[PDB]
Amino acid sequence: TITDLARENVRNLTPYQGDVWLNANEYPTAVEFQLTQQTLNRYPECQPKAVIENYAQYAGVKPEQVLVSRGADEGIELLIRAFCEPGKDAILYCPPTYGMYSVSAETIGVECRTVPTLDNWQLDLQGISDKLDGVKVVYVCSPNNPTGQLINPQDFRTLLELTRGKAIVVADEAYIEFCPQASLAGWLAEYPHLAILRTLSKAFALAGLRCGFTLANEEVINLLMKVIAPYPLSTPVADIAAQALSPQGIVAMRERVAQIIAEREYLIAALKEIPCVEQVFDSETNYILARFKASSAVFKSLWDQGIILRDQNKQPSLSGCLRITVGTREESQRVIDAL
Amino acid sequence: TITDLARENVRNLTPYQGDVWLNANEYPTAVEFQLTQQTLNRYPECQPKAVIENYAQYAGVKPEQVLVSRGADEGIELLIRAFCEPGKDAILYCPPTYGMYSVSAETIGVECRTVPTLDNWQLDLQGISDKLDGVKVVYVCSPNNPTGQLINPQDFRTLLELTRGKAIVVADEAYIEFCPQASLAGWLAEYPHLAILRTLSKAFALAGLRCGFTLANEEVINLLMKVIAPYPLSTPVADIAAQALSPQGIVAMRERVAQIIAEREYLIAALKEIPCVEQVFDSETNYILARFKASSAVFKSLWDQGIILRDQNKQPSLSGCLRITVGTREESQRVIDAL
Ligand SMILES: Cc1ncc(COP(=O)(O)O)c(CN[C@H](COP(=O)(O)O)Cc2c[nH]cn2)c1O
Ligand SMILES: Cc1ncc(COP(=O)(O)O)c(CN[C@H](COP(=O)(O)O)Cc2c[nH]cn2)c1O
Repeated sequence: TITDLARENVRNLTPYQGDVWLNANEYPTAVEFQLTQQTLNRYPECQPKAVIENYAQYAGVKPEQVLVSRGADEGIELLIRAFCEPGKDAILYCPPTYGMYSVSAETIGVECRTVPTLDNWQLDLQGISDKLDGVKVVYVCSPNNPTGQLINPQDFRTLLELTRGKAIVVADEAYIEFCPQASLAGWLAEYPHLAILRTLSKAFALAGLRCGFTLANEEVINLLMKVIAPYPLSTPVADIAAQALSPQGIVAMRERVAQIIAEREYLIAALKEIPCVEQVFDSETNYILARFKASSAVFKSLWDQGIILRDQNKQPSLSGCLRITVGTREESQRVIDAL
Repeated sequence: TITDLARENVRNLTPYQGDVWLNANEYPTAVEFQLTQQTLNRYPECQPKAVIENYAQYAGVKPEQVLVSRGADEGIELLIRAFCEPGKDAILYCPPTYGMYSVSAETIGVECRTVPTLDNWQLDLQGISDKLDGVKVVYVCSPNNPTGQLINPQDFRTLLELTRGKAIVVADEAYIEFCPQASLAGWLAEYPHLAILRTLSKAFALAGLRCGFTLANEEVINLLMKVIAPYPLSTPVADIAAQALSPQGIVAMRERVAQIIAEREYLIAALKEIPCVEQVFDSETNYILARFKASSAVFKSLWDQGIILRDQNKQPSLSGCLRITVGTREESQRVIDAL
């Protein structure tokens, strides 16, 4: 059959998996943009100059240290495509974390080496140290998804020393806008093998744009340029993204972050008071992890009411946990009341 | 160095390569669209229902036989990602043809098997027959880029019989809007291993949208779904594409094709009269291949005047040839006068 012609790994593959939507870490409200460049008949630039410069300014890096792609999801893939030789090289991640690291590698055909984090979700530096042989890329989400906490800077120094001249360390900063001070963007000067993933999908409130970035040293960006599609970004996206990255746009973004942090603090306080809520974990992001008694029963009940959360009950060490995206005060009340 | 960590194939890799732009087969004039869906904060559907249904209607296929991607360029990559096992399987194309077939395979790490076409750019069926061992995907551009002619249907039947239960045959119909009658979309019923690439980049005049499609049998589309990025299309693109694919939009498209065919016929007639023009090849597309005496001298001279063409002097059997995209009457005159 046609299926018999497909690659084995593709044949046997784990495909990525009135109501309130608090399940995908998206900003709760739509920010409106309108096209300004009516030049759709022509092919766009590979890397739109306006987008790259506005973002370098914002991130505080040089334009030659930025690469724009279709979301950080593409950034994850590109790194594996340029550095990992399928069948020979490996990827290394630390669960429970973002699922696309393993999906991309499994789709491409690269080995996944896993070293679960410690009980407080911090890095198991000795274990990582023990499994670095044959690893080309290490992914670390900080702040982590789904747990919500930052990785100790001291441990990040250790990981970078361990991988020097052996692997690329990628810090996934998809939610870094919520705790700006914690960004590793300033470490690029000290570490050549450091890469950072950014996105406009969360704090920026532009998930539907599919626009992300990779911050790295020129040598790494240059290698990534050789594996990326010729015109990865559409003109309507590059147009709206440069608009969102204008000074006034950066100011509006910061105001959305502020409003989310305030709503997050309210939500955490209110949930601690709840009986079925055994534990609410602190977060430096736009989502909250919480352990419930009979979480599946609660998940279902809310689901049946039109309140959509993200079950994490199957993730390593997250049994009983549900991830709640922070939305509006009205949506927070709905969850509280429903709980 | 960082470079030493990159894959060998990536290290040694061929990276894709007042004035008049007649060099990229883009429609000469911009057709204006405006966003209608202000929902950018949320993630879009993996495969926008409106885009898929409007295109299935247009192409005359079932929605389950369509897959939308970031241009036909992504369609080329996906097929290799799902069917070719790097280091083990091969791809087969027939030069001189579109360059992305070999670039994608070389980037991914898959072998390229080449069987040059015959002197009239038709398929060398005996040669293909001789090199099918270990090939999973065969690409055939029809009408071909850069030559402009259609592949004999009789020979396509032969290729499909040769590959039955051995490989996927992909017909690249990027320029099929110029010769609709010649589409193989109706053969899907007879051949399970047949895949067709479509795009909105040429006749549709929407290259800046980066929107393409893959027509195939449900079983093939289902396999492709397992290797594609979770949200391959942005909301602004899916919005403008469904607009362009509305009945009235299909009517406007056909009017652009008509205007290009008329301008193409004028351009061919006028160039035959020119001294340095040794031969002008017939085309069923929006570009014309022509052999010039001292083509590089002519290419440069025009280039220095602000008239940008596409040199093909390096392609197998195309020495002396330059590809001219059909634009407006004013642009045709510029080339004629300048010649
Ligand atoms: C930790 C982390 N890293 C990267 C991304 C990618 O976002 P882009 O939109 O820029 O590609 C995300 C975002 N991931 C989410 C939400 O988390 P989850 O519920 O899947 O764990 C949305 C998404 C995009 N592709 C798959 N899922 C991120 O959280
Ligand atoms: C024969 C053929 N097949 C596919 C495509 C892809 O178009 P998408 O925009 O839908 O990805 C093209 C278009 N290719 C061109 C122009 O031809 P050339 O001058 O490169 O030979 C533009 C392009 C897009 N990516 C690389 N080049 C096509 O001609």
